[PDB]
Formats: sequence, structure tokens, C-alpha cells
Amino acid sequence: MKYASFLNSDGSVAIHAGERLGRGIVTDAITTPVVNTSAYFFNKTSELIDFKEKRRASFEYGRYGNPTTVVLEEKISALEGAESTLLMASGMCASTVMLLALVPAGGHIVTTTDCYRKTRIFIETILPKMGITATVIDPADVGALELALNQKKVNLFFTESPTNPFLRCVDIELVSKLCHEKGALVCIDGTFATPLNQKALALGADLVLHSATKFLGGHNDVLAGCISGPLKLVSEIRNLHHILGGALNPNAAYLIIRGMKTLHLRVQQQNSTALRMAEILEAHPKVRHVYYPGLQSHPEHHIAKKQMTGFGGAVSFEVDGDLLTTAKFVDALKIPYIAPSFGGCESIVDQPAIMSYWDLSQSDRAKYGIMDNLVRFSFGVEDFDDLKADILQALDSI
Amino acid sequence: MKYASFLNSDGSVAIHAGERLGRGIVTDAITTPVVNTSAYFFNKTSELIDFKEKRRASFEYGRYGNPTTVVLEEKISALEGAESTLLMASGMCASTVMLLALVPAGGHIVTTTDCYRKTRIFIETILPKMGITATVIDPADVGALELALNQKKVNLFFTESPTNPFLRCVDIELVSKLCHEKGALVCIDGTFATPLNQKALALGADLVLHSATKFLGGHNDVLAGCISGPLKLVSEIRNLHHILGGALNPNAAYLIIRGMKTLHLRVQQQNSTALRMAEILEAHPKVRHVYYPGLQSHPEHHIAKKQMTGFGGAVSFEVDGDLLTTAKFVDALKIPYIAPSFGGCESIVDQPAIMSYWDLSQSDRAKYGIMDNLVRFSFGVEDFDDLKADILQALDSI
Amino acid sequence: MKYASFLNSDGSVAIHAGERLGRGIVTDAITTPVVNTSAYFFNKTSELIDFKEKRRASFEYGRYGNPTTVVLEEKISALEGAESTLLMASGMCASTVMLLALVPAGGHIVTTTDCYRKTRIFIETILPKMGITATVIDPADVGALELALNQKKVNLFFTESPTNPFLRCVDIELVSKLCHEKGALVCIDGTFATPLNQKALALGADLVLHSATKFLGGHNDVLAGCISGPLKLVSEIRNLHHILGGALNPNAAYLIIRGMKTLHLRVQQQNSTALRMAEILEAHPKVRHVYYPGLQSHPEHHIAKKQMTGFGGAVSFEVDGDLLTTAKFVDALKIPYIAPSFGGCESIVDQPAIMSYWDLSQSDRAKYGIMDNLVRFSFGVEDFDDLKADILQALDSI
Amino acid sequence: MKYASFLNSDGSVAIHAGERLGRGIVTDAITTPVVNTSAYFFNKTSELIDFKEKRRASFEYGRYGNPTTVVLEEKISALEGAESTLLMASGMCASTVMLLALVPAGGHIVTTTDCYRKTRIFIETILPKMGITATVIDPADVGALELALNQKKVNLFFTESPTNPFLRCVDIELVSKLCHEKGALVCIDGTFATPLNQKALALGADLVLHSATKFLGGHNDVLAGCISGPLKLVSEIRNLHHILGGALNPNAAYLIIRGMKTLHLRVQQQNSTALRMAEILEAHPKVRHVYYPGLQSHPEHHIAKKQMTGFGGAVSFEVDGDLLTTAKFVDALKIPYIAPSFGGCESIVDQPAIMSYWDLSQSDRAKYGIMDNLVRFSFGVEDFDDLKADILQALDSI
Ligand SMILES: *Cc1c(COP(=O)(O)O)cnc(C)c1O
Ligand SMILES: *Cc1c(COP(=O)(O)O)cnc(C)c1O
Ligand SMILES: *Cc1c(COP(=O)(O)O)cnc(C)c1O
Ligand SMILES: *Cc1c(COP(=O)(O)O)cnc(C)c1O
Repeated sequence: MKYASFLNSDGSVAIHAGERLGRGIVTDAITTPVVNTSAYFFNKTSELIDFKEKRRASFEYGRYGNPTTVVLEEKISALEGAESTLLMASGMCASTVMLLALVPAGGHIVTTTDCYRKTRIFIETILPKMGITATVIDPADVGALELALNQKKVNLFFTESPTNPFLRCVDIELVSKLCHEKGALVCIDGTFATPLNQKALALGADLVLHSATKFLGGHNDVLAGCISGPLKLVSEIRNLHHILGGALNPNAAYLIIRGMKTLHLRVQQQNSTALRMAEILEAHPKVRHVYYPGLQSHPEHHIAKKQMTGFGGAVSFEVDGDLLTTAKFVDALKIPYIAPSFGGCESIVDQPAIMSYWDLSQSDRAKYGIMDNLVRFSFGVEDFDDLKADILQALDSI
Repeated sequence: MKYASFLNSDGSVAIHAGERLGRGIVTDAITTPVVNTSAYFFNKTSELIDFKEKRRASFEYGRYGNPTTVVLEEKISALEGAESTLLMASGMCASTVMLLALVPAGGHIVTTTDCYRKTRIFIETILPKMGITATVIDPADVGALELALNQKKVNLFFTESPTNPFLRCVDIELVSKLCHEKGALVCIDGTFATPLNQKALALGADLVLHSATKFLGGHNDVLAGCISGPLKLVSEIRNLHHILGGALNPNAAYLIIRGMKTLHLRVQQQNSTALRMAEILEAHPKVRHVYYPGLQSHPEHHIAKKQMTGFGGAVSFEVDGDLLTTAKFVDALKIPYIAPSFGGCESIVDQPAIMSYWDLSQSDRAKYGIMDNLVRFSFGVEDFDDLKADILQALDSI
Repeated sequence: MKYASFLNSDGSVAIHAGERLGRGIVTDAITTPVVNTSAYFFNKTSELIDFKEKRRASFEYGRYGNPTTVVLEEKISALEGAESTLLMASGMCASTVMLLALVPAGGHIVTTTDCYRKTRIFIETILPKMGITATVIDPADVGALELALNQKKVNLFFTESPTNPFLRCVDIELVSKLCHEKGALVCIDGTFATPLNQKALALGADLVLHSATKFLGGHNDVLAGCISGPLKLVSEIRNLHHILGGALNPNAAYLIIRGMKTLHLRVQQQNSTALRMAEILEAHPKVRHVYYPGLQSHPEHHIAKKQMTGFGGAVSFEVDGDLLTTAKFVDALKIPYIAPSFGGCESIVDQPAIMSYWDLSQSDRAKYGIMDNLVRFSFGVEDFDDLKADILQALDSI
Repeated sequence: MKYASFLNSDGSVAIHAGERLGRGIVTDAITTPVVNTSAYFFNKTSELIDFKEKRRASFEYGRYGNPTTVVLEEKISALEGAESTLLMASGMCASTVMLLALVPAGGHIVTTTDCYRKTRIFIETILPKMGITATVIDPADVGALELALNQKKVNLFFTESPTNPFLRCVDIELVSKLCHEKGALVCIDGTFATPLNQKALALGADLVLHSATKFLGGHNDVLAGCISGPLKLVSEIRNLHHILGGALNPNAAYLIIRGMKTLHLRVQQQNSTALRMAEILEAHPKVRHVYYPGLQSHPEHHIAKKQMTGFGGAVSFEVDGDLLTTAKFVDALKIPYIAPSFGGCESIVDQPAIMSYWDLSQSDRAKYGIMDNLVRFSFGVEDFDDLKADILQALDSI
């Protein structure tokens, strides 16, 4: 292992990890300096060779590293207790480069039916070009996973947990055991969880990736990807990264480094407001169903308590109406923004049906759980009383 | 007033005030855009005249305003419930331009003996050049204040509350009543308080100013000044501001706007860690004395209790030793940085005697409460446990 | 197409294109605002649907667009006279996404032996998984391009011009004609040229791509990729871009927008110095050979003369000596930095043999023109004399 | 002394001064890092004392210095060949703090009738409060300067050169001689000149100040002040600066440092385009008069030519018409923005009468040379022919 022996809490680590004990870019400043350079120089050809023969250290070129960015790399690696972390231009950049680098051509992949749409698309339209075939199972169906592990020769099992938008959870520890038994790799996307509500690496997953665009940055003002794990693995991705070059700008790395100084304070507040609002809603006449790993209704709520310490700040529920009525509800809200993304100080609402499946036919949408009813609420950091009042006032107009 | 009728808590306000309902710089973005421009253009001379005849609105020149900065102006004005707010390059810039604009040549000023040093210096070396004579009383001595208000024709009473470094408090409501009776103006520097722990304006003060470099920004990465109050008054300062031009850079205004999205979460935490640690220290056999409005041993813990809701994140205490021993203690700490300033996520420690009065003789230092013993601790946002352990471990080396 | 009818010079265009006539993000500011947002909101579900049915415009999510970035997109599109431009995280990101989006699986690609190493690697190790196969010819050998354009069906001919590090040039017009005859696509990497020294699009190329990390940004403080061309084509890449998500940060987009305000002034000076010094060196005894399209000795000086108004700021030459001696020369220089990259105000020197092929055996290096002799000089914007003096003084130590 | 012995041109200096040989903030990066911190920490009380006893170096607090800012301080000091330079929040901030720090209470000041308005106001409404009396002479009237230098005791002679908006010049060398004879101090505002077109320090002036908001930054996206001169003098201002705290933000310091990498390339084009267009304008039947030091009709063209290598990028001329007609002209232009400020890549036009004296009566305006006729043109860096075409086309509508 860990950063500091005098830092035993994730909050204290999220703050000082990668900085308090030293930075690499020496300063007597309190904060990390933003280094805007596209290249690094050498004093003499002699030293350039040293570095080339691994006798000296240097990023050499901007596509291969940056001082103000490694800090953020070491900081996250600490939280996840990972051996090494790789930062990218975005979440989709992290998932994509990782799949291309770890799954061989032709090899098999296994994921749930709740896989992030964009990623599903990439897995079903691009990856096949290399013979890579897959198996889409149910988040819960471990039997399915078990079997696929035997007929086909699975290369990697990829899944998020919680899941979007129904927040389905996966038993990281159990799933990790099965896969490794048959040699498969396990990668968990803890975007909704956060490295504070769960330690996918600790539970057995080989790699844990995030979309820092959400909770990590937490201020809805920057995109970024995340992938932590063992050097041996993460460095294989880092290589293909140096070729595809989806590098992260130092200014972005800083906005995140800064945003993580209050990761704990933020996540804590979201967790409450979330849980608390869940119950209120689930017990509302105008709310048909409510999805939240905290509720007892949740199918894997037993897994949520056994592997998570918090249940997140995202809550999905179905209003008692139709596309139009549900819409009237979200239009009635006054604090959240009707927009995509989640995890930031500002609250956000959206109808997954209209916001991300409008391109499909009502039958094709429902073909995968998405209903005109479904509403996805990302609870901000505003006052619980202010929020709740707003949600209720809105449900009344329905 | 109130920004929004659906926003009743300071936390929700600190977040959406000046943005949620509209910005002036129209966007469909969630955040405020950083506008890096030194000048604003007009479409045709016709429109330039309109503006000149107050028929159109424009900042015209950068020294007179900026889109990404008014947001922060309107945001703070909301929290303080002020009619208008003016942002500057720094805290000292705010105090200084205000004194120069509101106190006439020859006029009289009244402040406590605990007045911020730099400001005391400005009041005792610069202001006299303009005939401005001053009276220095004790923060508590309300009698002296009442006499000055009677002998001389006081122009303005300026004081911070809490005070530095002993955190002395002033009865804003009482003091405000006396002054206004004799026509004096009252300006309170709520830097240590924060617009969350108290409402200087509500209690009667005419103007409340802050040093956003501390708690408002909260990330130890930007300097800024603050002055909120009624238009009639704050606009008089704004004018002199356009001539002295200590403008605030848009990039600074944004780093603060961002920093204020978690003001409540941060202050709240800082309020605990402080009060609690204040109690442990008070009961420690190695700590000679402890200053904190939250404690009962505080001279004005009774005034602080009635006019404030929280007690700040700063705690001053005297170790049981001398310059050298006290130093050994701070050198023993492992989490805080030995440095100036306070109010940010990172904890900071300093010995006011060495850090700000080393230029004076031991006799001149003690001539105003500063002892080689005194330690000033700005509690970060790290875990209370990690913090408590560190402070104790250090006190043991003594 | 032309941006403005009142702007007839590339210099005036590089400056006002995408801004002077309007921005989309309305302001009375002179410059483009940096919009730091990860998502864009909608006023009511109604408007969200409009947008979804192409009745309204919005970027929706940050991975799909940004106000402060389109400006830079429209600005470059103007310079190249392109129908549309796409900006990415880096040069390698631009090349890579384009290849993956335009060349089908099993398809065929054709490029020169002077192809950018990293890109060659991607073409020889990654692309093959998709069944894609390539044909590597000589920059000059047009007969080969002709044969290859026949024996096997070519999907796209990709080449840079000038080339690195020998600056070989390709007859864009001729080459474009042959390919299109056999239905192949033509993509030219004008990195070294700049949209000012040549118009690959005008000469017939379908797509022209750049690495804005070099000349476009011109200050060695930001990475970025570029791809301009017809909507029909560039939009196909833009799509795969929204999945692979190697988005460009708004802060980067601005640093480049800003850097292009002096693109013309910079390229001009770099152009003169390059040429003149090119000449001086060629006559210098200690200098063996000199590569520069400007010189009369350049194999394709006629094509350079024919399709370029400028010859760039990069000059490659071989010192009279060996790895060690050549090194002693570059170590003797005092103004340039020994480092990778080029195109910025600061001059830079490097020995391609040590800096990018050290991983290969002397025999494998020479196996492709790279010699321990070869030096690559990127002329800055410093004064011509200061530079000449320095280069001569250094050549004397040899 | 000078910066580097291998850098003999102002262009090479503007680029590498304060960086090429070292920065203080150690890096292997090519550019200067932006250090966003409000405080600097110490390793142990021991070292804090060292620093306090001038045995160690540190900025201590942000109001007292910053790493990314000193670079810009050392860079400008090099250009002006000054002993030390102080950077502020704006030009007005630099002028103001300097006057308050150098002119004693009751002291006497001497300046021209063409003094920057804002500054004149400060000198005529604030300074008198401390009894600082002033003498306003004609830029040319040296006899008056000799008399005032002999009647009342002059403390400092302050003037800009060229002047605004008529660009009047002052013989720095002669004026410097007279003042120093009578002990007066000489401060020259070279804003319009630039440290490239003249060396006020070399000509004898004690202090030379600039408004980096104009030419130095050159991109119309940042405000900043400047004051260079001998340590003994500049440090006296730096002190009062630490109290009034109108500090410069590191992000601003960087935008300027970056903007100065092409100071020479930009000033060159502005120098030409200006001069040339001045002639063409004076030869036009619709232009009543033209002010430019480079013209032969300029009252001090003989002094300009003698102490200047360029004449600036600003040109003021009077159209043959009235407020309304002149307006119709500027409204007809298509490239420049109708706005305040000057010195940047984008061209700007304005009518000093409407833009800065509209508050006065026609009689009061004319009371000081400002006519409804007067137009002030700040030539950008756009192409000369695009600029000339536009100006002519507009003059035709008149
Ligand atoms: C948002 C999200 C992503 C995409 O991350 P970007 O930063 O937008 O690329 C991937 N996975 C999950 C589960 C997400 O919620
Ligand atoms: C820090 C502080 C100031 C000074 O503010 P700056 O931002 O440093 O100028 C003024 N008053 C108090 C009470 C402070 O704590
Ligand atoms: C530098 C360069 C690239 C790579 O661009 P990045 O911005 O480093 O990814 C590609 N092609 C050429 C010809 C280059 O010179
Ligand atoms: C613009 C200008 C100033 C004012 O500088 P700011 O940066 O606007 O405060 C002072 N003097 C002259 C001569 C100017 O041209």
C-alpha cells in the first residue's frame, strides 16, 4: 502493498496517494503541476542511450507518458490495490483497447445481456472481423457461464457490476473462480460501484476498469478511461495503447486528480441519498418497480451486501404510465438535467428508451428490458431534502 | 430573493446557484465555459452606443467583467444572500480595494488587535497617508467600540470573525447595531466561518468579505478575493476596482466554481474532525491550551453558539514546550504539510511564530499573543481516524 | 467553398476560419470558449426526441462532439478546402481509426517502405488479424504502384509526403489518378508539408491527415490527430470514432486553435531557415549528404517544386563520421533539444538510429536506410543566424 | 550581462530566455509546467527557519511568487535587459501599484496630456488624497518639463511612448537626462512599442512598464501588467505588491509565455502592415489625417526613427466625415472586430470618441484632441492584401 502506512482509509488515500510521499516531478508545491509538453529532451546522446538500454527513465514522447498523468495512475492503483493502472482518453477507449490487446483473433469472449450498448456493438460488429466469437449470458446465470467455459475455450469474461441500467450484480469471487479454473481471464467494469464501494481486484477479478468520466472525476467536466491490474497484464494493453494513441491530456488528468480529492465525501453522500430515495420510491403508488442493489427486491441484493460496502448513487425505476406519461414526469423535475452520463455533483435524469434505444423498434427495445417506463436517476450531491421534495412534486403531476 | 424556490439548502445552492436557471453565456453544457478573452466586440457602432447609453449590456473590456466570472459572483451572492458580489485577484486585494474605496481621506477606522497582519500593516502604513486615522480595540471589548463610536466619527468597523489565529468571535448583531446607530459601516471577514457556518449579512453586517483562496476554492490551487453586500455599496468598490484592475482570471473563477460544488460536503466534514479533535487535544497532558469557538473553554463560545452553526476547520493549540519542542511535534506529523494557508482537502500545520512573526523579536511577538508554543492546524478532509492517529503519534515524540 | 469571400489568404483563414463569421457557441468574446463538459442537456423530453429524429442539433455526449472543438474542425477544413474534418487524441489515433474504418477485413493495403514506423507496425501486426494484407513499395516506384494496383485489388493507398526522415515526395496527382482508375482510395499524410505548403485534397487525394502535434499546434505542448476529406468518407471514420472513443479534450482543441493563429508566420520562417541552412550544410565539407525537397539534388525536387509552395522546416543530413562522431556533433549543438517530435517554435535534433531503431541490429537498421550517420533537424523559429552559428560551431568540434 | 551567449537575437531570446538554460522547476519537458498551488510546503521546521533567515529559497505563499510565473519574469527581463521584472494582474495594476509605491505622499508627478485616461483619472482623483500633486505637459514640450523640473520638486516623470491614440513619441534619452539631473525618476510605458521596437531601459529610462494584455500575450485572451528595471527599484514595488496582492494566475502566466514564442514573428508583420497601410491611408482622398511615428508627417518621426527599429502595429487616422459617417466606415469593415484593446493576431477597430469618451460632452471631448472623426486601427496578423482590400472597400462606402 500500500501507499502509506499512516494512511489507512480510502478517503485519505484518494487524497494523498501518488503525491504526499513524492511525485517524480519534484516541487515544494502542494498540488501536482500540469505538464503541457509533447516531448521530453535528453542532455546528451549518452543519456539517451542509457534510457534506451533501460539504464535511465523517461517518457520520451507524449504518447508514451506524462508526469502530471502518472500521478493519477499511481493514485488509482492505490485505491484499487492494483499493481499498475493505465489511463486513456475515455471509458470506451479503455474497454476497446483492452479487448483488442487481450483477446486473440478467433478467440472466444463471454459477457452478459446487460453489457453497455456501445461495447456490445463493438463486440458484435468489429471483433468478429478477427474471428473473435462470443457468448452473451444473463448477469445472474452462472450456470450459463459454467457451461460456456467448457464447450468453447473462453479467453476472457467481461462484465460490469453493478450493471446498466438495472444494476444487476455479479459474484466477482465465484465467477472469478470458475473462469480461472478453465484459464479464462476476468475483467470487471466497476464504473457504477467505484473503487470505494468494492474491490473487484480483491474479490479475484484480473482486471478492473472504470469510466473516470463519471464518479472518479465527479464534476461532469471531463472524459477518461481506467484500467487497473497486474503489470504483466496492464502493460500488454499499455503497448497497444502506444500505437492506437488514445492518450489523455494532462489538463484532463489534473481535473480528475482534483476531483478525486473529494471522492469519498461525494460517494458517501450519493450512497445515502440513493438508498434513502430508493425506499421512498419503491413505496410510492405511482412507481411500479425500483432497481437498486440496496433494496431487498434486488435479485442479487444478497451479493451486494456480501461484496459491496455501498450501493451507488444510481437508481432506476419504472413510473406507472407510458412513454408520454413517464416523460411528463421527468419534464416535471426541476433540479436534475435531462442528459446522458452520471456520477457528478449535478443530478441527471434520462429515459434509456429515448436516450439510447430510440433507434430501435418498440419491440426490439423491449426485446432487451428497456421500456418507455424505465427512468434512470443519477443522484447528485445536492441536499437530500431538496431532491426528494422535487421528485415527489414531480410524481404528483403524473 | 432566493435563487431557486426549489433549492432550500445551502448545499443545493452552492451547486446550482448562478447556473441551473441560466448563465448569460448560453449553452446546453452542464458546466460553465471558461471564456479566455481580453475584450468583447460589438456588431455595429449603433449597438456600441446603445450599450454606452445603458440600452444594451456588455463587459466591453476584460478589466470590467467576464462571463465565466459573473457566474461565480452570482453563486456567492446567493449563499450570502447578498445583493451583489465582487471577485478579485486575492483576499488582500478585496480588503485593500474596499478600504481605499469606502474610507475617505481623513476618516476614522476601527478594528481589533487580532486583525490580519498584512491588513494591519496596510491600515497603519498606507492608509495614514490619506489622513485615515484608526482605533484598535479588543475583539471582545464592546465598550471600547461604543466609546470610539462616540468620540471620533467612525467611518467603518472592520473585523474578521472568527479571528486569526485565536479564532476570537464578534457579536455581529450587537456590533452592527451600535455602529449603525452612530452611522458607522460594518464589514465582516468570514474567511474562517464560510458562508455556510454563518450569515454575516443576515446578522446585520453591511458587507461580508472572504479570501476564496481558502475554503471556497478548497483545493489549495488558486487565490481569490470576495466581497458581497448591497449594490449601492459593492458597486462603489467595483468602480475603484476597474481602475486599480486586480481582475480575476477566468481560469481561476472556474477552479473556484468547481471547488464550490462540494463546499458543503467539505465544510461539514471539516467541522467534525475539528470539534472532535479539539476535544481530544484539550484533554491531552501535553497540550497547554486549545482555541476553538466550538469548545466550552472559549471566551465567546456563547456568541459563537448563537450566531454560527458550525465552528470551522481551523484549530489552534499550545503544545507543552518551547519553540524547539513544539517544532519537534509538527516535524513529527506525517499527513499535513508544513505550510501557510488553510481550508483545503490537504491538511496543513504551521507555527505562527516562525511562519509569520519571525521578523519580530520574541518580546515583540509575545507583545501580541504569538508564542513559540502556538500551533495552527487546518484540518483537511482526510479520514478522522488517520488524522487522530497521526497527531497522537507525534505528540508522543515530544 | 471558401470560408469568407473577404478572406483570400491562408494566413487570414487560419486565423478567422471557424470563428469570424460565427461559432455556434454564441459570444461577444474575440476568442473561442473552452467548454469543459462531459454531457449536454435538453430542456424537455420533447426536444430530446426532436434531436433524436434529426429535427434538432446537439452533441448529446462528450464522446460525440464539443463546441470548442468543432471550431478547430471547421478551421482546418477551411485550410484544406475539405468537406469535413475529424479531430482525435493524436496522429496515431487518426491513422489507426481511419485504417480500421475504411479497409475491410481480408482487404488489401498499399504503402511505401518509408511509412511511419509505428504505423508500419500496426499495419504488419494488428491489421493481419482482420485478414488484411499490404503491399510495400518505394515512394518513387510508380510502376510498382501500377502493378500492385492490378495483380491484387487495392482498397487504399496510404502514404505521407514529404516522407520521414528522408522527406521523399509522391506525385499526389499522378498517384491519385492511377488508384482511382482501379477504384483504390488515396490518403496522404501531409504532416511535414502542412496545409499551407500543399493541398493534397486539391491534387486529387481523397483524404489528407495530419498529426497536429507538430506544426499545426506548433508549440510542442499538445498532441492531436487530423483527418479531412469529404463528408461521405470522413463520417464513416467519425462513426468508428464514437465507439473507440479517442476523443480530444477541449483544452487541447483550444491550445491548437490558438497555435494556428500564427501558423502562416511560423511555417514561413521555418520554411526559409530550413532551405537556406539546407544549402549551407550541403556545401559544408563535414556534411556528407543532405535531404530536403527544396534542394536541387532531391530525387523528387521537381515534384516538390511542382506541388509545394514550401518545402517544410525539417532537414535530414548525414555527418561525415560514425554513430559516435555524429553524436559528438548533436551533443555540441546549444539551441535545439535532443528529443523526438518536430514542428514547434523550439528547435529539435535527433539521431533516428538511436531514437527510433536502437531496438534493431545495425544490419536491420541499415536494412532500411537508417544509418548511425543520419541526423534529423527540425528547425525552430529562432533567428536564422543564432541557429547557423550554432550548427557551424558544432560541426567544427567534429 | 545577457541570458545566453549563443542567443544574440531578440527572437531567439523571446523564445528561450528563462527556460533553455534551466527553470528552477526541474523537468525534462520542453515547455514550462503550470503550477496551480496557493501554498508551498517545507520538509521540516528547520528548513522553514533557514528560508526565513535567507539561507533557503521559497515562494512560501502564492501571493509572493510562483514557479511558472518567474520564468515569464526572467524572460521579459532578458528582452528589456532589465535587472528584474514584476508581473501583475493587469496593466492598470502595474501602473497603479508603481505610482503608489514610488511617489511619496505630498510628492510631485509629471506626465503628458496624452496620458492613458484611466491612469489620468487615478492620478487626478486618488493620488491627491495623499497630497500627491501633478504637472501635465505636452508630449513634445520639453521646455515645460525643464521648468516643472525646476519649480516644484519632481519625484517621477511618467509617460508612455508611443502615446495613445495619437502615438506621440518622447525622446527617452533626452528626457531621461533632464530628470536625473534634478533627481527625478523616469518611467516609460512601452506598451505600443514592445520590447522589440525599442529599449527604454537602454535609452536611459529607470523603469519600463507594459500591459502584456496587448502585444506580449498577443492573442486577445489574457490580461497582465509588466514592470522591469533595477532590483533596487522594482523590489520596492514588489513589496507593496505583496500587500495589495493583485497577483497573476499561473494559467495566465503560461498563456503569455506561450504567446511570446512568436512575439518577433508577430511584431514584424504588424510593423510592416501598419506602416505600409499608413501611407496608403494618408494618400487617400477620404482620410483627413493619419497618425503614425513611421510616417514623415509625424511631429516626432525624427525621434521615432532615432530610437526605434519599428513603429508598431497601431495606426490612428481621421476619416473625412462626422460621428455618423466615420461610424458608417468602421461598420463597413469586415475583418476587424469593433472592440477595445489591441496588439493581437485578430485586427480591431474602434472610435475613441464613442468607445472611451462618450461620457464627456462633445466640447469636453474635443477639449483633448478626441474627435468623432478619429478612428484607431490595430492591425492584426492577417494577410496585408486581405486587410488593405477591406479598408479600401470600406472607405468607398463613405
Ligand atoms: C459511461 C460508461 C462507459 C463509457 O465511458 P466513456 O467515458 O463515456 O467512454 C462504459 N461503461 C459503463 C458501464 C458506463 O456507465
Ligand atoms: C488568508 C486570509 C486573508 C488573505 O487572503 P489572500 O487570498 O491570501 O489574499 C485575509 N484574511 C484572513 C482572515 C485570512 O485567513
Ligand atoms: C509524428 C508523426 C505521426 C504520429 O503522430 P502523433 O501525434 O505522435 O500520434 C504520424 N505520421 C508522421 C508522418 C509523423 O511525423
Ligand atoms: C491597454 C493599456 C493600459 C492598460 O492595461 P490593462 O492590461 O488594460 O490594465 C495601460 N497603458 C497603455 C498605454 C495601454 O495601451
